[PDB]
Amino acid sequence: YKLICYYTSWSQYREGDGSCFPDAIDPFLCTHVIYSFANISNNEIDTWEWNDVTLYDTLNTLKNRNPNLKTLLSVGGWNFGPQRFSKIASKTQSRRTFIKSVPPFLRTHGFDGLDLAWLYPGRRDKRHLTTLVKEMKAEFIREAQAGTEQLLLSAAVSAGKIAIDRGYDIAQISRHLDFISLLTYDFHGAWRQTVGHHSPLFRGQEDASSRFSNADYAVSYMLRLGAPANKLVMGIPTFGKSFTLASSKTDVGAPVSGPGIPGQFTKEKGILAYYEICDFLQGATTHRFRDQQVPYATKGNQWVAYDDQESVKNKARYLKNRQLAGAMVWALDLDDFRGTFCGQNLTFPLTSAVKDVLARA
Ligand SMILES: *[C@@H]1O[C@H](CO)[C@@H](O[C@@H]2O[C@H](CO)[C@@H](O)[C@H](O)[C@H]2NC(C)=O)[C@H](O)[C@H]1NC(C)=O
Repeated sequence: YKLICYYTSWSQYREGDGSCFPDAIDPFLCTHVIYSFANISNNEIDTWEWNDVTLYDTLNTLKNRNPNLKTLLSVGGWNFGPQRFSKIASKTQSRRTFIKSVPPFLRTHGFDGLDLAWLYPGRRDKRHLTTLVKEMKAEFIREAQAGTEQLLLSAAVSAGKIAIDRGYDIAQISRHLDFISLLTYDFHGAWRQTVGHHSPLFRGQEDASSRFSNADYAVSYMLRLGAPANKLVMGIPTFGKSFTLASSKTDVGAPVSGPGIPGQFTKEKGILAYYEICDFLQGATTHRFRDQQVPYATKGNQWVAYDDQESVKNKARYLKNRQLAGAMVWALDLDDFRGTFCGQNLTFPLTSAVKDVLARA
């Protein structure tokens, strides 16, 4: 059982305790850590922050304590135009150039693999996505000839029925990637003038206009399209989505007037880090969609949908009963990495909850 954990660069700039560096990652916690979003320039992989080579270095030193730990660099991200990916993948010259530039970048900075986070390819991109992965992997194989451990290749895919069918030839890329991370946590977000939970586990017999909007359907589905379970990794959130209530309605379907107010540390409407939620929770009313197995809090005119140790251990058992390759946790830096915000004196509480479940049978 794999536990792939993302670490975002931009989490270093956060003020107060919010600040986080590779520096603060428990080396034995995850099996795979991923540095979040490298860039591409002149059709070549490349850095993003002014200090990535230092942080890269910082992260890969963890491997000196846990020789089994593995690391990867992710490409793309949300602040990276898909157009950009698209343009690079459509021209066999741009693509082959980008590709041939990856292995040496990684070898240089100590990485064991590359992670493609092309955030949402379109109908006109399937054909090339399949290529990129193919050739990319063909390169990675041609280079192990150099007498060094073959590089890993993974992709972060969406979990939206329509998004998938639109730009993913799962059947194909499934035999080239080393593993696939399903983004099972973006089944909502304010552009729905109503409240709702973004990372539910089950459809929950009560509302289906979004039957295909839950981890369960997402997995059943990928499996049918052809992706073997031993390469599928379920994504688990470590943040929560927030909305500003438009009325005194808290119950299912309440009207929303816009996203939630920013967190004292993550400063960003719509989102809250777990350790911020921990602070939010005091004086909040906690409820739980029993049907879907996930909680949600409420305070004043703030409605927050999030995952707690329970819901998280819950999903963890799920991937297990479906015999998947493992779990994926978005944002090590959004969890309580200091272990000083959420009651219990435990560091990385959520990520740990998953690890303990997977650690069993
Ligand atoms: C990622 O690399 C791209 C491409 O080199 C950078 O985008 C360039 O921005 C430069 C300088 O800011 C502009 O003059 C070019 O017009 C941009 N080209 C494109 C395709 O946008 C981008 O700034 C880099 N991003 C980071 C974070 O380093």
